[PDB]
Amino acid sequence: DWGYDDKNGPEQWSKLYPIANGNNQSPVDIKTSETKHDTSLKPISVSYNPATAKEIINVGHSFHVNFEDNDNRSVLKGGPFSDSYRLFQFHFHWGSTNEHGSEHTVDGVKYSAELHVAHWNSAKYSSLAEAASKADGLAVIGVLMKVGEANPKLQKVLDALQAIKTKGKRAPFTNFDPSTLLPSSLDFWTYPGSLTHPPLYESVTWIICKESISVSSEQLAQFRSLLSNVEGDNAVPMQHNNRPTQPLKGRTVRASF
Ligand SMILES: [Zn+2]
Repeated sequence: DWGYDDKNGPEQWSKLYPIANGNNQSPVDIKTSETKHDTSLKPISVSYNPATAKEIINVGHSFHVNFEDNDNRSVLKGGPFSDSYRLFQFHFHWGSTNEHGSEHTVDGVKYSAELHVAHWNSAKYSSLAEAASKADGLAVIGVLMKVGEANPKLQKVLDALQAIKTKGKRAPFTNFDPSTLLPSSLDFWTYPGSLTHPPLYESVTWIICKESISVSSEQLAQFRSLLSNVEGDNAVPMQHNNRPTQPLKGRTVRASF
């Protein structure tokens, strides 16, 4: 028990996860004017194989689209990294309002929702398990969602939610390339942070997309419609899962433009 409500939410997490009060916590607010242009940065290059898509699962606090990672069939290369990271998942972050659900913030501004595309260093570690705790183990792309116009590339994801209504339900989810969800240009901010929920490892190199993608209120309504309870129990909706921002504490956020 760790959640997003008062008794076990983000303000309490530290009682248990002392690393909550670390020096590399995420999300952070991004101050555009204090960011630092690094000419060593490369374009990120994604290469997913839609055939790696596996399942979609309800984890109570969120939902997950999991990927087969026994190969280098779906990888991320470029940006800051000199080796390649293997794709293992995507998931979203939202809030109880359609207007305030992002984790990362830009210049004090909170977006409606956030997608995270997570990878691990296959070059260096043997599994996600090993990798998960090391300084350079994970890399996540974060895409800011802005409420507006319906985003039709999210349809295959929403139809799938029907089958994963309550906690612990899984379903097959295949032939899906997540790179369909990224913005048009892939310019980014990067900083050293961590997972945005327990275990809160500071094992993540973030990549925030300069560009946002859309979603409508009703799409968003859908996420918030899943349940956190097991089937047969009283309904408890998946209202929100976003962490407030954390002091930057000496960290530098670099830009690829
Ligand atoms: Zn996330």
